[PDB]
Amino acid sequence: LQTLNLSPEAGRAALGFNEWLDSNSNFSHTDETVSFFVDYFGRRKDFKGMLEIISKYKGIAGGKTLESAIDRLVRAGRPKQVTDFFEKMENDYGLKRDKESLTLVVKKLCEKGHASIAEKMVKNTANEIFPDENICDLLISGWCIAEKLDEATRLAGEMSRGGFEIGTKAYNMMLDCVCKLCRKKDPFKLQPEVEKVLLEMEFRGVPRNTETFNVLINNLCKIRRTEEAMTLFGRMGEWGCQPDAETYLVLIRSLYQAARIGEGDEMIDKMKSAGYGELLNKKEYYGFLKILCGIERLEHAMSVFKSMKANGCKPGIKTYDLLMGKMCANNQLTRANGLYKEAAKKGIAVSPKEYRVDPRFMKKKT
RNA sequence: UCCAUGGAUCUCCGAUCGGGAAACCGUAUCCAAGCUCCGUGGCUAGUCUGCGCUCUUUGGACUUUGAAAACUUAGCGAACU
Repeated sequence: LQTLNLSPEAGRAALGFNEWLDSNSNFSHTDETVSFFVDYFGRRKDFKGMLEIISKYKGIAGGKTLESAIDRLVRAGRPKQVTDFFEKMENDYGLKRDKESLTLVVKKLCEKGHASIAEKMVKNTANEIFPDENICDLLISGWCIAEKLDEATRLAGEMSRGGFEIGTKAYNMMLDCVCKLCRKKDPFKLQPEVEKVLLEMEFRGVPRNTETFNVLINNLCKIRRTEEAMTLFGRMGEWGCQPDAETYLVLIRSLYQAARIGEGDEMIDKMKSAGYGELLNKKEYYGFLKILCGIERLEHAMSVFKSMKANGCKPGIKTYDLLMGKMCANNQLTRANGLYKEAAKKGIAVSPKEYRVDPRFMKKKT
């Protein structure tokens, strides 16, 4: 589209000529597509040209444009200039220095970790905009992204020193950072911290909603501790929770990784029989086929492969351009072509690529 | 219990990676190709699409050292008597 014409403008004079034909002739710039222009600059890194076009148009309709522009400035990574452009946002009127603009830049910066600049700007302009409970919760998430758990706990003990109070999402973020640092500095230092953060939820009365169980399982699967995780998914009953896409996919994983093919199958079907799995993925099948193609488990691989065929979904070439590849890397004892008969000739509909499968693993097992 | 076969573990010096006051004290690389793991870039988010790491294990080539009684064949070569 016009966006894929802007992309081959690997050059700013190109955008000069094209914007001349757009605003003055094509009448497209006469729209928020100023957003797409300044974002072209925001990936060109030339936020100077970004502000050039901002100053050019300068019509007061740049809501989406200015919020995407700050999204640029934060990913292109200059928070100092980002706050500068907040003041410039006042002076440019495309936004309003209001609760909504502020509570949007908060989520613009809370996805990278620049909570220092963010907190300074919010705790200065909360002389005109105090009530920002969105920001109130989000700063904990931003500082969790920055992982500076001292600054996390300081935001906590300070929000306690105000009209604000701590919430479930805050404790989820805190536990995210806690278990991340635990499993990435000492695994056995993870064991006590989970309670040392859940009891916080408890004394705040916080409900341990299924997001928290997502947190537990997702920070227990990277640690090859999945028996505790499966048993937690069992005990999902006590608190007013239930499964989710996260939990079911991640408990199919890390149940494969630990030689539990049987329960793996069972729990795929339990995902579907809980009903959230009306779309597992076009990809997850290939994923935990990479799993059990890594561990030399092609037998149960073809097993779950007929299972996904009976699910019906069509595995793209993605599976086939590597399955016989694994079957023929499976040649320290060579079962290669006796199952080449089963999947290389097959793939009837994409038969040229299905035969193409041969020279690749042949070039690996020359 | 027990026999035979074949498998499991199998501490140390002698010693042979370095030190050593014998039985004790210190410690892999390079390169391919493997899922996991951990951030990185993509902004074009498209199997959302791709890079580069690690600990490890395989499987190689680098990475490397062996002893005895008499017998034999040699090199030396004596005095007592």
